[PDB]
Amino acid sequence: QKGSLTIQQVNDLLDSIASNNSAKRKDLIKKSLLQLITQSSALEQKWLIRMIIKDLKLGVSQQTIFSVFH
DNA sequence: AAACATTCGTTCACGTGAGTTCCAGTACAAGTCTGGTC
Repeated sequence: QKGSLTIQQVNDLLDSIASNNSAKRKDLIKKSLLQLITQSSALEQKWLIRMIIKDLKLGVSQQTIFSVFH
């Protein structure tokens, strides 16, 4: 029900997965995905899946997000 | 002295133009779904 992974750890795992895909290492990417699954909740894993697919369906335009940021 | 008109004077109903609120329709930007090839 409660996860324990921080944003920095998630970003590091995602970068490791990207390098693994570029490095032709299936075992390492599988291990990273297993760690992500075992150290996250249902909602966290759903959001991770959405981010991986690169389709969040937030409903807020990119320009609105950028304007809010600056 | 009585009747008519006239007049006339009024006032009420109806019609037209300008300001305000609301909503339908249109233009533009972005998200989202989908097509094929190497």
